[PDB]
Amino acid sequence: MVREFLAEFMSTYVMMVFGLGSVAHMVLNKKYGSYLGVNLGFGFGVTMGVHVAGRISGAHMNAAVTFANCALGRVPWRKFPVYVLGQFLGSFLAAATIYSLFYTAILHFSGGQLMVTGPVATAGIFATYLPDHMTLWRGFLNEAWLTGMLQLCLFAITDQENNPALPGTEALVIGILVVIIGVSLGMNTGYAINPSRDLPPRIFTFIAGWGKQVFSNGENWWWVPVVAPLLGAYLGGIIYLVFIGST
Amino acid sequence: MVREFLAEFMSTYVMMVFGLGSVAHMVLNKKYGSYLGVNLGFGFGVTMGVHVAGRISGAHMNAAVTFANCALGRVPWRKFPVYVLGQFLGSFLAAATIYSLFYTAILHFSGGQLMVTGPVATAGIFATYLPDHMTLWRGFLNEAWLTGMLQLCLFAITDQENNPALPGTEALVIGILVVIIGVSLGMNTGYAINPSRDLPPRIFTFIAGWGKQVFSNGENWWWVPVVAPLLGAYLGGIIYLVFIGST
Amino acid sequence: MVREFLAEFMSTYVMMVFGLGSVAHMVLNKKYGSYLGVNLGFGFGVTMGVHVAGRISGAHMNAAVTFANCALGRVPWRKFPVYVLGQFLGSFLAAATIYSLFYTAILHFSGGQLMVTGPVATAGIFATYLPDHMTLWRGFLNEAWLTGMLQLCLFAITDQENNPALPGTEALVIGILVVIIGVSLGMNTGYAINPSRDLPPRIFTFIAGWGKQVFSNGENWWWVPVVAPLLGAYLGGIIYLVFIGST
Amino acid sequence: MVREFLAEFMSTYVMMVFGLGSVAHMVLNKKYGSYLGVNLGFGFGVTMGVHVAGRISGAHMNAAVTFANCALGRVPWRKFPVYVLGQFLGSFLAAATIYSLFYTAILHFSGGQLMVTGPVATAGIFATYLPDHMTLWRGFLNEAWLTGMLQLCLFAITDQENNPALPGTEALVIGILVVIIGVSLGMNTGYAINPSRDLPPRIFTFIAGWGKQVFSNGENWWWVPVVAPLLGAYLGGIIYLVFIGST
Repeated sequence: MVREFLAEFMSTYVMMVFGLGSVAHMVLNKKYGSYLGVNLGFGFGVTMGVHVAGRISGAHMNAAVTFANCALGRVPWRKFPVYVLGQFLGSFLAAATIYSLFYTAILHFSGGQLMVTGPVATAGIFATYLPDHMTLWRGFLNEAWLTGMLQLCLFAITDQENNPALPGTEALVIGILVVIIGVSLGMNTGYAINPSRDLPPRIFTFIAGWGKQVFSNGENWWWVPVVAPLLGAYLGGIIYLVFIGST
Repeated sequence: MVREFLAEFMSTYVMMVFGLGSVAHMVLNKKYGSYLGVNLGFGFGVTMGVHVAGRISGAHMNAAVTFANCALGRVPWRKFPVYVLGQFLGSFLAAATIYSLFYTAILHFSGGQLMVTGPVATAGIFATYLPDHMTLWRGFLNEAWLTGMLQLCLFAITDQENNPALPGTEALVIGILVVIIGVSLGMNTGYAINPSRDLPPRIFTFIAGWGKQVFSNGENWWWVPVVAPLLGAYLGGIIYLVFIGST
Repeated sequence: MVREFLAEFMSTYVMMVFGLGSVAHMVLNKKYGSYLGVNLGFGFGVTMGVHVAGRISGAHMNAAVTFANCALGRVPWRKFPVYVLGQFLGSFLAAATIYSLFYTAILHFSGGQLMVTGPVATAGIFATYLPDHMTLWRGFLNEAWLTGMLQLCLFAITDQENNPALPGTEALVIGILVVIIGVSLGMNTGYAINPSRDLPPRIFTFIAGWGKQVFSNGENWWWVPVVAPLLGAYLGGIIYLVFIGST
Repeated sequence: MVREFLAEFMSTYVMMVFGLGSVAHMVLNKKYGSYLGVNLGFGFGVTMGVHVAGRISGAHMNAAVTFANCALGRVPWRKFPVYVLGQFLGSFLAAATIYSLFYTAILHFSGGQLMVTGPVATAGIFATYLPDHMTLWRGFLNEAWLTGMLQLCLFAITDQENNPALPGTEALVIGILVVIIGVSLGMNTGYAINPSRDLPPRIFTFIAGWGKQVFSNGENWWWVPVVAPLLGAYLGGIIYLVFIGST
């Protein structure tokens, strides 16, 4: 199963470099970054990852997507740890890549202080953090529902028995899906919708010196992007299957 | 006819979550929302709905589109109430979904006051409201003409006997059409162009506590996005058919 | 030849409604309009026009494109007046459509004064005007070169003997071409690149009451978007053919 | 080998006119230019170049892409000088084209002073310059890694034995790749990722009167966009091949 491991590693790495890089732009310089830039970077970063691993492993790049596909009987459970290990390694090294490419920008921006959110936050470049208007319950609800939207539309785009994207263009349409999840639903939680996108870079910032607060901030927010997308992806996939089965 | 009902429900729900979510971004935070974001959210939200229901029901997601297709002899009139019921239910629940996902943002933004438009409007997240420079007559004219543009281009994109989008890519091109209706024509009325997009979320805000003024504002504006698109879609479809019939 | 006349009329009308509408947004409200919006509106407005008329007339929507295709021996010269008449009529009525849809916005913006450019310009919604940093010679050079870029890339996108866009997707790629002509080259002259886009709406503003200065402004700028694109399109097409002929 | 020379010349010229034009917009007028505009201009400028030369020469438009393809045994080394000469000539003349089209804008902006970066920089319209927060080592690291990302994703998009873009749409997907390299990774060095994009326009500005400092600025930055992309493209291609070979 090293084939799927390496494909999930390579695709998740590529996707996360584009994703985290666009967030670094938005955080570090308003002249060269924006929330739309983040929407595009993660969105079409997913497109590139699909071209890398789509026909080798499926290019899940997302532990919740793998969980839903295994729990729904489309991928054997033995592949779940292989996929998630590949995703976690690729996303961790993507975080390390962005940190090194943007090192001087991060240091010039923060005055040398790796801040989680003081005068100048930088931990948010790598992982999601609850805005202060949000509660942890409503953050859980958002991450679950948004990952449900992801899984349902992922199925619709690739369902060969319904109305899929023309073969050879699914990577583009999937990318657009991730773009508008950010455009339409992302301001409330940073639309992590992906345990592999959120936890490995958070672990990196802890190792890189941002401190214990990358976990405890937002009322121990760190575990929600791990658990809520798992439930959301499964529920979104269930809803699509019940929908198609009824049609 | 439950097949088409469920497909219209699911596609309209998906489209409207992406649509209303992007408007919530634009209203509630200028850092994470913009009018272009709204153009993209509704536009490619339509793309996802087409993938859901396109080959089951046609993915009308729009009572005026269904009305024009029935009035032009392409869908039997018996399906009209089934389609519209599905669209209204999906769009109503999409409004309820956005309200719950953005609940704390709406409350933090408005100070707890569900305002239609006072110091901080929020009713406009869900339904269209006439800008003060507009008259109701010119608002009717806009909604009719814009829905006519929608129906004519919808026909052109999907006309297998003319120059359609390559099969398997129509969802993308249709989405782009809805993007630029917003980009080019949307500032005058909020380009409702869709009774199912406008009335069900307006009814939701009335039930949610925004009050009677969601209907009476803009000189009883509420009925125009219901009636004007019906006429516009029919006229736009008639013009395309007369155009092709003459060629 | 009424087939091609009606197709050029309908496609040019559709393209110009999307085009002029996006410029009206940019002029009249900075919250709902931008230069990128104009790039997208004209660009994907062209996409919709290609779906309307692409397989009936070729969807030239542009007198310079028709001139280059006739002068290069691809369309008989007898069709040239038929195409241009259709384009001029469609674009004129598109100008009339935008004026009526945006009438109250234009009146609220200008205080009731149809200004060419005083305190609040509105004539620029419909036709191009030289920025004050520009000379008429360099404006001629821009319109010629930009229309040359258009014609050369149009040929490359549709050349079945080279590397064309996949059939059924050319409308999208052509639209993107028009998007980036605006993004990359449009600030110097408004990238008219199209006599049918520029002169008919200029004539409309003269009839609508903007006055004689729609022609005499910019050192009699009005004739350059008519003549310079004709030369540019022909030269750009010649360069592509010499390029392919040499390969 | 004049076939490939002329194709590389024409495609690089087209790509660089769109690319440099969008940067001129961003530098010279904030109303009509933006960093996203630059991302789109270079990105879909690449799309047009691929349509020009994709099936004649491969539309490398990039000396590092040609170097990696020759060093990886996909193009004979005898074609390397032919490709690079064509790219350098096309990009040089594109710089000359932008300078002449934007001449009055450059003169009005700078007050007549061709400045590299004083009160009003304009040399950055044509070539990349290190931001002051950057070191030359980290600039080398960025240009190498970003060109590696380019080459790896280029291979993935066009790999007929893996999961490529549908034939006839690769130009679009490749363009999107170049868009998001700018969106996600471009603020640190201007993502030159291309010796043919950087050195010929830099040489033009030296000849045009910007002075010796176009080379010596940024601690002799000029050579890094020449050497670092060569190494990065080769390494990115090696990584993809080792990835696929292992799968």
